[PDB]
Amino acid sequence: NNPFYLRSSNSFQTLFENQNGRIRLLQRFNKRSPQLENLRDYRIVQFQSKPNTILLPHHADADFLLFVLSGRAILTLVNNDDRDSYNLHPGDAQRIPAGTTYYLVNPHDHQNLKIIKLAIPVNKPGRYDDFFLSSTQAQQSYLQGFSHNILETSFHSEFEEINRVLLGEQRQQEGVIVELSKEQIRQLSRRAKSSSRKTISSEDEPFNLRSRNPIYSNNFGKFFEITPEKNPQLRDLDIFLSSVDINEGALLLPHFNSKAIVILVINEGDANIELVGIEVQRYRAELSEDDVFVIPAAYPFVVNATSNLNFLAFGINAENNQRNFLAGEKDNVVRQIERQVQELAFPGSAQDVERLLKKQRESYFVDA
Amino acid sequence: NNPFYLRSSNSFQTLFENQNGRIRLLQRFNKRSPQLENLRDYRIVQFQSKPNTILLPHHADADFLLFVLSGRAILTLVNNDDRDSYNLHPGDAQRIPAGTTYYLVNPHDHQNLKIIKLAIPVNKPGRYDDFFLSSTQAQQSYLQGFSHNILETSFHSEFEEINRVLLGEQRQQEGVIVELSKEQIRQLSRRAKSSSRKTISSEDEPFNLRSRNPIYSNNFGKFFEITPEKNPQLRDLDIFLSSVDINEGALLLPHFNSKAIVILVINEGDANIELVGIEVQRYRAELSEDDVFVIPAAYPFVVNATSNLNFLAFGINAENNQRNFLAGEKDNVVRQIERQVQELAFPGSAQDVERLLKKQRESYFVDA
Amino acid sequence: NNPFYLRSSNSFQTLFENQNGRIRLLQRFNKRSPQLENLRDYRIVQFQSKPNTILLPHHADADFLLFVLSGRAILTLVNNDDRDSYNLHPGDAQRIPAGTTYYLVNPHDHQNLKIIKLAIPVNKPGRYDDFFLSSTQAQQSYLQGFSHNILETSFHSEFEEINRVLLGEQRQQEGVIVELSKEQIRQLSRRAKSSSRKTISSEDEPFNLRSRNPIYSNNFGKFFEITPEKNPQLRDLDIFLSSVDINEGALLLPHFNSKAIVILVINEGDANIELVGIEVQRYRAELSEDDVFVIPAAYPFVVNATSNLNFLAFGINAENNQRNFLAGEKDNVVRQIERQVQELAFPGSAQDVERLLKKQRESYFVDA
Repeated sequence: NNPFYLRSSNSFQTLFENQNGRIRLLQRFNKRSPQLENLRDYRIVQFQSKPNTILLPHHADADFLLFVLSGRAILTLVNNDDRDSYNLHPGDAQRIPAGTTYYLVNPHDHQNLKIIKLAIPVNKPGRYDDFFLSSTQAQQSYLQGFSHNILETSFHSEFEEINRVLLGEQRQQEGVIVELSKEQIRQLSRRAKSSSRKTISSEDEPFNLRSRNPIYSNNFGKFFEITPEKNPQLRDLDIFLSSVDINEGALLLPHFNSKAIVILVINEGDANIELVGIEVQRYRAELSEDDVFVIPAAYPFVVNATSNLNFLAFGINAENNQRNFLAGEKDNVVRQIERQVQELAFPGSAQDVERLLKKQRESYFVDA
Repeated sequence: NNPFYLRSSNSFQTLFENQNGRIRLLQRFNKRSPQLENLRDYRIVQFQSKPNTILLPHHADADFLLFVLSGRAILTLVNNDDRDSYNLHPGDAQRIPAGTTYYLVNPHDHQNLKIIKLAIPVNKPGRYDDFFLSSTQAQQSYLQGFSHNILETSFHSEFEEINRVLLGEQRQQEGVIVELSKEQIRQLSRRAKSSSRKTISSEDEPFNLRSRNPIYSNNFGKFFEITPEKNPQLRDLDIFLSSVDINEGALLLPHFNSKAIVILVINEGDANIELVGIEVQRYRAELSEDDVFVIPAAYPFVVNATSNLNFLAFGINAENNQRNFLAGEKDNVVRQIERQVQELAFPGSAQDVERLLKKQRESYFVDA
Repeated sequence: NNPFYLRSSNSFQTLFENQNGRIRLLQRFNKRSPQLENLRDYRIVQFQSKPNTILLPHHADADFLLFVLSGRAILTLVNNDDRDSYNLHPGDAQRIPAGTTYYLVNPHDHQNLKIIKLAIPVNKPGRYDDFFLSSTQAQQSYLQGFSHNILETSFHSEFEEINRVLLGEQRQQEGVIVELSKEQIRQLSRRAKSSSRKTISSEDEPFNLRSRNPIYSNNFGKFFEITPEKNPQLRDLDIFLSSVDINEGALLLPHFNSKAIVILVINEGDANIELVGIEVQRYRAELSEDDVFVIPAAYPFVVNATSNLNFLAFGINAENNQRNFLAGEKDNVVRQIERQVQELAFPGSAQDVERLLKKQRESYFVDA
């Protein structure tokens, strides 16, 4: 039983779901195993919506860091005196600060919109609520919290009028994800500023993870990553971003993280994973699509692509985190040790260990 | 039963009280409702003093942010090698860094001194202690912690000597708040550097919340605020101050704070308040003088002044916090959504909705 | 039963020990009393090794701040692409980023290597694990966590050849501290950069606490101290390091810390200690070598040196903390209070109190 493994059939809680989309919310990282207690302030949210759809405007008491896996979106954040629309593409990411009102459109005509966002609540540690402004068959708008009298006074209106317009106590929609006119979307999209190479380091607009050269890349996979060093949005959240692709039958050589807690999310494919932790203990698990395997800090682990494989990883506590490899040539730790220490470390000869390490000649991704 | 409402009668605990005033300590915010587990690191104190009294020198294991609600005071801070007296007036605010020995004088003849301070204990979370230097009838000087021999050694004297002067085991005051000589207050009161417009941004001297123009003001009320943006002393604790007048039968329009948890204390007047959380849930509560009400971030709330009303707000987690309103002209989100989305959100012609919003022609403070 | 006092003969727990030394791990600070809750994220590690010994390579999911109390060590950090050896002398401090893999060497022929290190665990709060690369009769190597297929696929070899070289399932050493050839230590000592007066403020190499002038130093004692202000490394951990010495029969004049929580580890000699908390409460404790006494912030406390003494102190919550002294000429707070308040503070004439406080002519360390 692998505590660092969250399947998908039956921890994701569906927050809303209709014929137009669904929003699921991963279970608390510490409700699973107290071993994950330093993640108690984090959640995973998965949003899927149909082509030509919107998410009705709303805010939450939590930062968000969202990542576009596939499809195309329009993320519009509304403020007290401004509005900002951003044209997200696959591999784009952006930060929705806490308390900001916003809506999500899927401007595509056939493709789906699969987004995953990392919630960081503000009031209750690892719990947060969703304030929908709109009054839908599926949710009351938070304006209906206020008394008639307050409402009449606040809006300068008889109740029958504010009710008949904003609330409606059928005239209202079915769900918080509704469908859009082509004509509508045609308007909504023509003022969305979009991700560019110039945004790698902007505290506002979205930056693309895969825009840059992958840190690691060879015939067996590619390792894209963005870190608080290069991105102010990720400096404040102090988290690192990385999305990495593995050719079926390759794998990511064993490695550990100096100081980062990593939340990987399986985007596509199948994969086997092996985590070790303390006389050592094997933490293996067989991950499929939409699964989540968390990898504590400084724990060595390996990723075996049992199919063509792409996943997203969130790196908690990522200021100056370093990746260390035990196999392969470049970034190998077990090959920087002084020889005499190598001798002393294992049962073998300085030259005998110098021989076994030099064997496997590739680095980062190697083939099964 | 509003877990965000702290009835002054049964939420305060007197700490030292007598003929010359009293000190009371608000209860832990988390012990009330676990919904407030992010304020567990904070406490509220009310210090009230009769005219021409002093608070005997002492210190705490908590950073203090004191706000003077009413009266005049001479705050003095004794360091290891320096002393710094300050002249506080109503509205003045200053920060007593933890473990700083300090005494409070009330130089007024007829007027009291009503202060309120936010406490951030350093040793236990939410719990702090007071180390009174004085040997009193209500408290032992903490020097009376040391054995006779260490004390003899430390001061270079006999014990009968050092007890007869500093401890006294009838010669010693009844409380930690004792009356003063005019001649004393004459002398104490002539070196206390006083607040001014050149102090809004000092690490050291206190700053006035109201020496600057409010951020909102109309005939029905005023909204004074200082943030970590303009203050170093606030930047550090990462808190905003705000002090707002609402005429009777006016109200603060329905709004929510993006990421700031607000601890508001009713200074003067009566008010009704309304909070919404999640199908929505009304959280009304009828505030009176000295009451406390807490408003989690991104929670919409409204404050209805049922008699001339002024209150004080401490905004916890206020780096880059935005106020959003839901009613009135200026700073209304609901009125910044793309219209076509307004069509989709409420059961009301985007035209029929543009009409309702525009109706209330005022902003921030409107009239019941 | 002083909760702030952790007796060494029964508050340590041994993690590894053999004929080549032993590693102890202090018990959890709050496990003892909830009163120390604010340290819960910290631990004390003690290490000591025979002459001519190496601590086999490992890493831990925790930052370490080690201090060389006594001996000469060669500290070698091994990165993915770099390697960094440091020649540590007594008084040298240096910081091991979590998940850094590193090995310790004791190059002396007769002397030891007594090192203590403060531990800040990443994943679980207050709990960490040592991941040892090395296949030893004591512990498995974490590469034995993985499974044969993955191990085979990783190194590009069969299993027998990888188990005969790195693991060995007789041929392997006995414990995680093994002895060295002189030839070995000789080669291995070739590039260990050593501390210097030009390291007092380097973010990398180790800095000596005593290489500067102390803050306090008369004929009865010395107070070496370094704050986050002067060291980038102590800044990131927000800590102060202070090595102080007290002659037999002198003491540290009673005093309290403004906002730092102090973890003092008794290094050499005996000492009587006394603490005061809250009606006051005496917390006296008779420390011996290797004991640990923790001092809540703004708790006044005196240290009596019953034999020739020296202790290391950790200053948690260090940024801008202030030592306030209750007796003595210099840094005495009680001698700063206005005279008229002094008159009002204690039962004694302003001149009768001015008199007692001028007696002790000396400052900080007096004689008993």
